Amino acid sequence: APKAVLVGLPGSGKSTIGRRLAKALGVGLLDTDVAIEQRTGRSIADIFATDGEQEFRRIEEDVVRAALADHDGVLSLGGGAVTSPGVRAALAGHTVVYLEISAAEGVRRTGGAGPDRAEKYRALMAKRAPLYRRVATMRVDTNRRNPGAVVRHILSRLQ
Repeated sequence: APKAVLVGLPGSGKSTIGRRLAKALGVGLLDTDVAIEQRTGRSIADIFATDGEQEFRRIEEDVVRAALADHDGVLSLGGGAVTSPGVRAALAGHTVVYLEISAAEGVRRTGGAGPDRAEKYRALMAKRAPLYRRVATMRVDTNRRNPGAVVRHILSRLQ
């Protein structure tokens, strides 16, 4: 079981925090999006473009479940993993850290008719945030905090 399973959208600092948190615990960091390519030997764009989203999600759920069982460090979940009922079920009982950020603050930490970039990012956060809240055992705000301060915060909550 991972020491901590990290969830959050782009702009939340998941990557740095994940790296620093793992180092802080003297454990390893496993990112499922990366693990999906090691597994399949095919990029995410290729698994999607070739096999479709439903196949991609099947592969992702399988990679997550295996990670939840074989990885004992820090596990960083791909943003859409929680949209899978089976992934949400697999996370039951685990330590899940939601690196929470506001839609506006995420926009700021990203970037450079129909909807514009920010409107699209906003709509996605609205659909995902409720789900991150549902599986989280710990919600850590990263709207102002620096990576290092968020890590010290997580550590103070770890078993």
